[PDB]
Amino acid sequence: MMIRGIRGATTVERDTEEEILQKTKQLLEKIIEENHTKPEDVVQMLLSATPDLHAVFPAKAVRELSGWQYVPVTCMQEMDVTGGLKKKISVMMTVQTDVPQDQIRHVYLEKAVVLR
Amino acid sequence: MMIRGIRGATTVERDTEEEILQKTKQLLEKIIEENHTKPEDVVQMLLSATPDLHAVFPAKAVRELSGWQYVPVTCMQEMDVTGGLKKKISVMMTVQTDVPQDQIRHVYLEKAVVLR
Amino acid sequence: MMIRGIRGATTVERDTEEEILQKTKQLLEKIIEENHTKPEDVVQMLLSATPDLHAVFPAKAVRELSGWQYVPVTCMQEMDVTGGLKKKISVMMTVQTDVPQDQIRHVYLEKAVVLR
Repeated sequence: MMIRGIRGATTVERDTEEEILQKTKQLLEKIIEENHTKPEDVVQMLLSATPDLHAVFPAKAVRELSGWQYVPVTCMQEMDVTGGLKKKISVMMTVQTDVPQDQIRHVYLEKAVVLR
Repeated sequence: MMIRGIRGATTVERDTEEEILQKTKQLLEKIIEENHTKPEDVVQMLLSATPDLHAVFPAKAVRELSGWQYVPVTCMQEMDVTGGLKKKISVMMTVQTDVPQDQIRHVYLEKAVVLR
Repeated sequence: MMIRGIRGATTVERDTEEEILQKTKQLLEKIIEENHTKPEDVVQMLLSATPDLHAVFPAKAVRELSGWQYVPVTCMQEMDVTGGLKKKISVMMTVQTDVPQDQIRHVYLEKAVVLR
């Protein structure tokens, strides 16, 4: 019985609830489809954003997913490193899976493509 | 063998070591009793606070619990979203348990009741 | 099948990429050797720094380790408590192991020695 973390990241152009929820939602849908993740297999989820996003808690996008209301999620503030990717939201999803570490499909979207 | 995250949250009226330790302690006692959590089953713990609390590390309350000295705990700063719940402390306890996701008893106290 | 978190912490004298990468690297090498940690057993890793470090993402040190490219890592900002240890970087490594909680070797280096 193994537990694995699945990373993910994306960026928004403007700090607005609308775009934040849309792209956070898109990121999670990509992770879920790429890894075939069932909500019950998920231990917890950690969402984070750089200190320039204040419009809404990215976790709000999880409400539009099907069957994820029982997945515990908390939202943290990412480290502010001078010169780093701005307006970025990250995902650290902990899931149960027998799929090898080297095979986990981590998702990097938008301007966060320069990290993957 | 499954691992589950248990969420929790509370708020303090004033930024003081005394009230922070008291309510953080009360929150953890509620989580522990509601979920029947033994310290040895706990993988790790993540404590967080909004950027308006600076009086003390909430982790200091763990010292008054019985048999929890070996549980790894780190304290993070929560995301600052305009209009969110102020003076809030959160808990993301990762524990070992066969109890189904839909049955985990997440604890929301004080002004954090508006989230549960 | 049990999952355990291994804590760690250190401090840097100056906010520079060079010293940050060196000491973060030294910290992880100490944790890995003290606990005999294989990269494949690691679920995920959480790196954090106090709000006074901006020179680089501590995760950059992981690139010099052997066989750790598939270990998911995210970097968070630690809670700013007045009077706390400044210029500190922490580690919350989640690993698979049958070694008892009371036996896990948590690593505290540099000025972070006052915490262990």
